[PDB]
Amino acid sequence: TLSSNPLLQNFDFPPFDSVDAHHVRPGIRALLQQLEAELEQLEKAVEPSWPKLVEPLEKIIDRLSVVWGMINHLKAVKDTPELRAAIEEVQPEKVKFQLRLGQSKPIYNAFKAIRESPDWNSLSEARQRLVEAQIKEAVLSGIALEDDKREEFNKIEQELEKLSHKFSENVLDATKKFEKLITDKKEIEGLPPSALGLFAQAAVSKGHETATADTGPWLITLDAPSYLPVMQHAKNRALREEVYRAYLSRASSGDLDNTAIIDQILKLRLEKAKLLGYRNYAEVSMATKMATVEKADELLEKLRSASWDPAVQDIEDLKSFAKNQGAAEADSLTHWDITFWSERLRESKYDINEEELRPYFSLPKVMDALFGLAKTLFGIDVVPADGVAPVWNSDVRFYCVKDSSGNPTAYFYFDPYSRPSEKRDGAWMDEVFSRSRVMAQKGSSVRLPVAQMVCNQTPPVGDKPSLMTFREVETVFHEFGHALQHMLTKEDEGLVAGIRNIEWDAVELPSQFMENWCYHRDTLMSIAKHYQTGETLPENVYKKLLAARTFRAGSLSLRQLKFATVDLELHTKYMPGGAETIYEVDQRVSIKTQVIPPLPEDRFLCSFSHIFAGGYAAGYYSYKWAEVLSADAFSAFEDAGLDDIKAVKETGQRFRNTILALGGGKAPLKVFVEFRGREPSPEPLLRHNGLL
Ligand SMILES: [Cl-]
Ligand SMILES: [Zn+2]
Repeated sequence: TLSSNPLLQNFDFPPFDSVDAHHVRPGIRALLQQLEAELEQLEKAVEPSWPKLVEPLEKIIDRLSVVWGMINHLKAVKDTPELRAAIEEVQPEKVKFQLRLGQSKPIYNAFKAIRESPDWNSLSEARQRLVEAQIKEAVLSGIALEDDKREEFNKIEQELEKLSHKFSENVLDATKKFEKLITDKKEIEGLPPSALGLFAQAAVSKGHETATADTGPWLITLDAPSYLPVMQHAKNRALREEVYRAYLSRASSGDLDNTAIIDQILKLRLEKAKLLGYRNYAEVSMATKMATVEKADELLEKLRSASWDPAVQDIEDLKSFAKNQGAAEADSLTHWDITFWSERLRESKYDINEEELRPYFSLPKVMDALFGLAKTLFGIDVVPADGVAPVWNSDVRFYCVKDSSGNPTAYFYFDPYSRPSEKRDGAWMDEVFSRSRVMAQKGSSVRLPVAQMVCNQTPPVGDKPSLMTFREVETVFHEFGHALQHMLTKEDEGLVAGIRNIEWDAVELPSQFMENWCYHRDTLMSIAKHYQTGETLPENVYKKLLAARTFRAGSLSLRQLKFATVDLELHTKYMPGGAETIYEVDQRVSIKTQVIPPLPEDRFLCSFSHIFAGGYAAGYYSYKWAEVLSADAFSAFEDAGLDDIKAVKETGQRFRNTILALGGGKAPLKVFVEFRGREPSPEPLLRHNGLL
């Protein structure tokens, strides 16, 4: 009877129209039995050959991926509580099997044998990348350690996970300990209607039955949706100072302090690095990155240098502006004022009325322009293919991406319109199938890749089309660039195709790339035509759009560089338990990266959850790294001449055949240099943001 389950079928496109929640529990449990059985069959027959290792392994990997991705996609677009319940129940079993599969010593040893064979030197670059990936994944999880040190390793990992939770609880507890009840209406000046509703119902929840946004008893807290409005809008400088000092000192001292827990984490990370043979934990992280410690250190310093003079200007802009507005805070601005005064200056000079911007951005026009841009640049025709694949909502479109010669390269689904009953908000790209030699049906040489695009516009009603914000357009462009790398991959080795096996810090290249075209004049002014007037976007809106992009770039850059730099400092060159302390790192890096010096009491590290509780340890640089790559990749088109459409096609064709084509079967610095002609520069990024 499992025979009838859609998830267990051999399908050509996933059965999105026909899977219900009651199939999930039986089908995922059944699939996991099949795959567990097929893994054991694999392990009994392993040889260091493609047909006896990598091809069997891909088949397991791929089927779990495709099916799990199907049902998990249905949860984001066709959500029911029965479906959530079913997925949250089988998810642990799934992940236990994933763990099992990677821990396979027969498979590890077989890959190791591939690596050590003479045959290695005949293997293709992509196959070598694949093998090295499997080895490196296994090794860095400890599999290569001998049993005593594997136990030490596992004990280190376990204590680290404990410490990371204790870190996170200390921040969360220190965040929620602050409660400030305002009763005087004068003290609550400036705060928006939303914030006042929040703080009033925050007061109601703590007993103040009558509390109202208007009337008062407003309870202010240090959590994000309370903290942000206070720093941006509370005219009350005392309340701004209050909430600032509290926030920058969560977990700074007391029974709730993280300062020793940090040092513990950093010590155990060093023990982990040394068992794996690396000097420091940054070296371990960088073992799977495009960057290196030295190159990341180099880049971040380059950015910090160029960003600094802009950042001091940004402060003088505020002191100037607040003098104009007559505040006694001017000439005396410090931390709790900056967020506020920035917003005030925003509102004055750089502000764009998004209701008189929406009429110009109509969804069907936007998507046409996007697909036409993709034809111009990359040589592909996006063509309606509605009815080839089954669908979960009548509005979901299905497109074939055809190459220059008329053959399909890839297919994608598009789900445009918001359904807040059943559908997650926002926009995303997701993967349906990867491109694969192995997973091709008989007669075909490759299975073609398949992708999801999703967004969340209000559907068209009457005269009015689905209008978009500029930011929504920007996000659809970004997400289409992930989709394009997934779909226009030419790599047939399927564990390494698409975006698979692209080093984290390089993954956001094609996507951050595609956003640049939204600020490109001629592209934007082709899109931006008023749905009723016909008229292009007014030229003063365009100029303001651009002005807004660059606004506090130097201050912004420096803030990100604080985090990126302290993260590498702490994991590179700090000795835990040694001469210098955590706070001397905190202050020493803050001098280099923060124009107004920290107050004492400011302990930003004790709240820096990203690197102590989350997964960005020795990885926070990654944000700015990918930003550098994408800006620079765009400057190839700037150099070629953005108005010479032959030059844009030539440069785009080469992008198509590098960044988008090669997947993870070539190291990213090699792929980037193959496109760009040289190694990456921060100049373009700095120039586009106005810092050089
Ligand atoms: Cl992103
Ligand atoms: Zn992205």
